Amino acid sequence: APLAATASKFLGCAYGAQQAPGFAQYWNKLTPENGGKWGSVEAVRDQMDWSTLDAAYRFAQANQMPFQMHVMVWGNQQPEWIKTLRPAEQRREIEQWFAAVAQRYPDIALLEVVNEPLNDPPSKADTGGGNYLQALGGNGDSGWEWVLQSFRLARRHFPHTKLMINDYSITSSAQATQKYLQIVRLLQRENLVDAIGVQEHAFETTPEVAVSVHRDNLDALAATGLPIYITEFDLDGPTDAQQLADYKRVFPVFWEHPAVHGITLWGFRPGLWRDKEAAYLIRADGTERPALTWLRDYVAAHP
Ligand SMILES: [Ca+2]
Repeated sequence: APLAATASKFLGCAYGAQQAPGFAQYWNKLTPENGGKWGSVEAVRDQMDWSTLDAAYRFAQANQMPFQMHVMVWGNQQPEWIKTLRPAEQRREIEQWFAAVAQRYPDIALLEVVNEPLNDPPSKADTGGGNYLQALGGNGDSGWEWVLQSFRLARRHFPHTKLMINDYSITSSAQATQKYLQIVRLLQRENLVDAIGVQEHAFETTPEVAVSVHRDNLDALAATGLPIYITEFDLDGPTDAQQLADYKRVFPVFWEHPAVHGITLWGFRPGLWRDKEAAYLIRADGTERPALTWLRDYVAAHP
């Protein structure tokens, strides 16, 4: 049985080939790690490779776990062919991408419309950069026109789907939280956003900023009345002990927050994004690390 089986909020994980073994025995919600990024689906213009995204969606439905679509608009892993197209043609391609996802996947629990607006807008012309910011109106009058246009498109094409914004390095500072909330404020003028996501990777939760500051900033995000999701949680494990200590220090602050409606770990087996930093909770030999032993007991004790 998954760790959060009897909890009031989900505990999910990034799903993909290396995260697949025993997945449903641990987690009760998923996000496709890479297959839902536009560059993964439409690497070649007007031919859609849905295989990896289908795999994640099929698995989620078969195990009756909520599916978070990751991700519609982002500044990495976007198609290469779109970069040099005129803004009018880029926009038509974006709209087609939105309509295609909406048609194929009607049971999306949370649609991540824009990821990393404060950190990685689709304004670069490098590998996977997209370079389509101006197709969505660029900064515009508010400074975040492109975000507004992305969520407007999401509302139009996904009329019954919960819409989420996602970003990193938010709760680590009041200034970043206030910046992020300006975007949320602009979105709420047209009631365009339903959920607030913060990634909370290991680099976001280091101890030089106290967890109480993270909690205060969670309160600030919660003041919007919108549900909060922790979307891409990981903690490094150069030693088992450091990982265990960090899990004890950091995880409860997010898990116990009343506005947090779910946490998704960004992988749990080797091959996850922060493999080099040993953020995995299960070793190469299949054995559970002390942080995971603790996590199961902690989650069971906190429904
Ligand atoms: Ca197309």
